[PDB]
Amino acid sequence: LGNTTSSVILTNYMDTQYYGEIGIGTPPQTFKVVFDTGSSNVWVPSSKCSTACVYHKLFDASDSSSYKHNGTELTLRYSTGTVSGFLSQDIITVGGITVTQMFGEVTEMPALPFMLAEFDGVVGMGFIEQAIGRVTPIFDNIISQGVLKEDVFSFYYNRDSSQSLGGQIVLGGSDPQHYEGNFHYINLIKTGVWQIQMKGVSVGSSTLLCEDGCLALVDTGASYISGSTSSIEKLMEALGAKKRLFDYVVKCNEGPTLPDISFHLGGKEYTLTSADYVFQESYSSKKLCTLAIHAMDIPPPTGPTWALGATFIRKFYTEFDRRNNRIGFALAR
Ligand SMILES: C[C@@H](O)CN1CC2=C(C1)c1ccccc1Nc1ccccc12
Ligand SMILES: *[C@@H]1O[C@H](CO)[C@@H](O)[C@H](O)[C@H]1NC(C)=O
Repeated sequence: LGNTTSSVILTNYMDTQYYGEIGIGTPPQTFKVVFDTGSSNVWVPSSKCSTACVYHKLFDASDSSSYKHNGTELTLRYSTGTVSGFLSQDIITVGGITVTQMFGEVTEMPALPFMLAEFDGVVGMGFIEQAIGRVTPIFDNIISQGVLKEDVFSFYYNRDSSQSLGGQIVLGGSDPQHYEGNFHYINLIKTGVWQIQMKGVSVGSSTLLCEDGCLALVDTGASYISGSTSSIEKLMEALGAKKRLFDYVVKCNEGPTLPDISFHLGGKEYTLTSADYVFQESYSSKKLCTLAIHAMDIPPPTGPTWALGATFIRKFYTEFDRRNNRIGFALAR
């Protein structure tokens, strides 16, 4: 019956990491995961893990009655780091939906960057076209069940605060308690990737970048808004922000006066004020404040592209429509 509309509560770790809980096996073994529209594979650390594994929950296949062996070796390369392991199959529970899934048991999890990760693994919300080993993604297997009210999933990311809700993922629809107004939809360029066409990025009331059009990957697993090194250099010059490591900074006192950043997607302009992209941790003229925007040279086929991560998602509640191959945005509350 197509009437299921399940949700997973997320935890906000310092506006950079948003993770929820999944259960693997019989009885269920729980894991903190990132739900990533940028990738299409499910992976958690394995009990068979020989640097970062000490700090994370490990999947023990020998404690699962529903486990089915596979063992195909697998390497999952990310913009942040790389993991390796082998494939396994078991039952996975995501907010009351149970699915037989092929996932990766990770045996190579480096302390850089995974020691910094508050989550154990990743649940890829991408398409099979981007899946490593051509492994069927979890959302495709939920679709096949015919339980969902709609072949959609939504993301709400809150601003860090207090016993408030860090975020929420809705499988089968959207939560109108978390958005204002109505959704505006933009069709995907092509199926296989959660990427839409962008028609310009403007600083203030004038179009500075992406004048001849560019790409925007709507990435739930990205912490920040990102662009090509060249684009981010031009943007940061316009903002009067200076480079300090892989971070861009402004003097904390100058933060509240930085201009609005606008992304032209579909029919409209999606605007971020300085309060949306500056980590305003002080207001002193002596201290330096971090911007939630950075350079990221995404390699082909996906890149060169901009990526609208948690910085964007916090402002705009996002709906990912698999039935219509489109992305919807509405102002978040
Ligand atoms: C939660 C989401 O909004 C942002 N996340 C995604 C993510 C982050 C931060 C990260 C944090 C600390 C260390 C490493 C990583 N790298 C990594 C690798 C693979 C897949 C996802 C990640
Ligand atoms: C693992 O799963 C893949 C799925 O394509 C299958 O082709 C392969 O034969 C399986 N391997 C084992 C050892 O079960």
